[PDB]
Amino acid sequence: PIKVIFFGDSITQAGVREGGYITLMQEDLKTKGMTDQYELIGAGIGGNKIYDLYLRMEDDVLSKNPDVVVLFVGVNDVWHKASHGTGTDADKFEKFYQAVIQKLQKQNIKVLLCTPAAIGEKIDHSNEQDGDINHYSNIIRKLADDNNCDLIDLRKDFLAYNLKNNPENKDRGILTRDRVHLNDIGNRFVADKMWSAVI
Amino acid sequence: IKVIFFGDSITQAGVREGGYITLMQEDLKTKGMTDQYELIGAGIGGNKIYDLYLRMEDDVLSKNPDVVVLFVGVNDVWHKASHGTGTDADKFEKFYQAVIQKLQKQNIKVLLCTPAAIGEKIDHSNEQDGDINHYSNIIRKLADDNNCDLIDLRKDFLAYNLKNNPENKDRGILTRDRVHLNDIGNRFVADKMWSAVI
Amino acid sequence: PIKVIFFGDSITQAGVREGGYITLMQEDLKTKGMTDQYELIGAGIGGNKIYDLYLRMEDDVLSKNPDVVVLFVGVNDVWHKASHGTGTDADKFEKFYQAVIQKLQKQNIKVLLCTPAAIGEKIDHSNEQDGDINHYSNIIRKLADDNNCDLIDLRKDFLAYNLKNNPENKDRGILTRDRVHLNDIGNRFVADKMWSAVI
Amino acid sequence: KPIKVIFFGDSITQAGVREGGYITLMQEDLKTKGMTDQYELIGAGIGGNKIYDLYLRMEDDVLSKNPDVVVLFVGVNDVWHKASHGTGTDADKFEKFYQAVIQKLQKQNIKVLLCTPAAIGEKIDHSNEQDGDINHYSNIIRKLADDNNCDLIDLRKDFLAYNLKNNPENKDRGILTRDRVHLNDIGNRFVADKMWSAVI
Repeated sequence: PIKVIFFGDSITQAGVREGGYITLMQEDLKTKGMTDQYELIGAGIGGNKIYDLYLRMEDDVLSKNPDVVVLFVGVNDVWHKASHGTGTDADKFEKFYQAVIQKLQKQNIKVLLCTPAAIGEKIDHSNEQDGDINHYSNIIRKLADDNNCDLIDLRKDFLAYNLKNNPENKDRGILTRDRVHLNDIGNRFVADKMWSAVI
Repeated sequence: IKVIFFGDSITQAGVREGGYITLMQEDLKTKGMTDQYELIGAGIGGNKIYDLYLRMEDDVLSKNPDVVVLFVGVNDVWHKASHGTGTDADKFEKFYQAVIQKLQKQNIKVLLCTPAAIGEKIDHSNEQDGDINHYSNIIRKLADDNNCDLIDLRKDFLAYNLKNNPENKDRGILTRDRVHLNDIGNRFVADKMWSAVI
Repeated sequence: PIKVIFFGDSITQAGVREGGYITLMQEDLKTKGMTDQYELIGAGIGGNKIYDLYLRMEDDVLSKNPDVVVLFVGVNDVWHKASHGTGTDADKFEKFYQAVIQKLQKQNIKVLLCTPAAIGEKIDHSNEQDGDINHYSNIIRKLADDNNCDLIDLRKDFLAYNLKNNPENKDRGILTRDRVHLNDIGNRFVADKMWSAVI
Repeated sequence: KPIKVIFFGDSITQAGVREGGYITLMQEDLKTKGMTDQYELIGAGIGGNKIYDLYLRMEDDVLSKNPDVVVLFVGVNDVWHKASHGTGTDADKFEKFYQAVIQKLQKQNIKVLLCTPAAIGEKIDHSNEQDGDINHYSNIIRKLADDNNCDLIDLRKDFLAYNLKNNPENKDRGILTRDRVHLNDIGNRFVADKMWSAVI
């Protein structure tokens, strides 16, 4: 069975609980009789930034000899500039990110890259940190091309879904519960986009 | 004519692309009717009757609707098995009465839905058919007691599955879930609401 | 004399008291000079579920070398799901029931299978656990067919009798004293259906 | 001629023979130690198993394998399943079947060790939803050890004490478990060490 590890933050940590996006994917395998073809594992820790991934990467990922690692990190590297003054510089973000990919590919792991979903679901580019979120999504998109990795563009997916389903321009409640972390519908949404890119 | 659908994740997802409210709104557009009816969803995932009671002022009364459709009950049954946090039958009826009474005091036309399903099997072998049926019987008594039109989605779901679920599947006819609607299920409930409300 | 053991629960435990369904069967035989053609034994224990039957079936059934065993179990497997949270999983209920049947047939005992009577006598399918009682009935019906055991469809019989004689839609007092255990009329009814299937 | 040790239990023991699982870790510690001749370690775990389940498959999966030492690691599901499916095991019937199982083992002169359940949630202030039954069924397991002259692997006590020292943020998972019930890497390694000290 192809061993897939999701490596990331709280979205990913909460992804293995009930109704989390990884759990939903596991159940889809069960009902589609494909449990023998894939093992999905979550390796997420709340508040993780890209350098945190680099620090725990040997124990939590490489030691498990996965076939596929999906990188779902970036949101905190921006968010924490406003919340704690401890976000990640844009140049070092790309540096740490690239070094994480080069270690994964050196193990012949297939790596996929996720852009951050959201900090606020408002549709008029008025969420306080939309600008860094788009900027760091751009970095991730360049990294995907530079390293020949498939891209899972949740930033793009979340924006497009919100234009179709947020007529009253709410800041949360569409795919997020609190502007960042997912609700039920958002967990199912992300599961679909992961399934398409991975299964 | 301001209509508010007050209830569940079924209603919350009803205002998304493909959900039953969105579809009714497209039908209004098609029929050149959009200035005759303003359809609004006030659904929240996981809500039981007492959750509607707590928020009905900020979310319904203060919007001054002309029409409120109550679409609640499935969680009141379901959460007995999934969390041990369902609603006792007698306090279900009591809260439901309180909600109806508060709306009608504002001269709001209130309409009542039975719960659709927890499992689409046709031989009454879904684990919670019993409470679903009993809580529909409560909702039916209330519509009568308070002269409210009944949208008997439970009745409608059972009749449809009897006709279109030959393999006796627990999901995939009108539900994706045993509980939540698929695209066909949203079109079906859109039709039942339309007939009752428009 | 053909040795018949009723292997079950509380209904079969009370079945051998005065007025219980097994006592009525014994009386009927003596009232027709037949108390020599059949020895009717009650092996019921209140609270028993299918795995309880399995645990004791050698000391209470197999070693008694009966010709006929009537299995009358399952109501607690469903009922205890809500009263104590200790019901029986449907798949393990089928498996234990199958293992019990197979051990009887191995000794060439003749096996008859009873569906659970009721948890509540309301006629509009609005008893709290009608759904599981019906689902577990279907499991018993299937096991009866798979293993060529005659069926005593007490669930069917009770439903129709109540459809007929419970116009006011009461949850008890028709064939049960308290939704589950039998009143006099219920014991007489069950004794009648056991007799047609077993004698 | 090596001592056969079968671990008889649930998902924790089933997952225990995968890489990094607590049994697999224990086997390497025998290789690394050239002690493979002293003990063979077998896992008979099955996800979801409750005490009556073990009783059902006891002849095919344990007794017919003629072991010398059987480690019973069961209980968490007999408690957990009350909340997640309404299909736990009653306290009194939990003891009946547990006693039944121990007796069949000792009737074949097998050495039997009993583990208390580890945890359903790692919160350190007794606020996990089912701490009450876990603690009460742990008390039944301890009584059964003493009644049957079996050694006790008190994983419950062990997990509690560890969390008091390594769980300062009072999280419900992520210390020795990954999801409140099943082990993480560190927890597997922790139970390996706890088993070892009892079974060696």
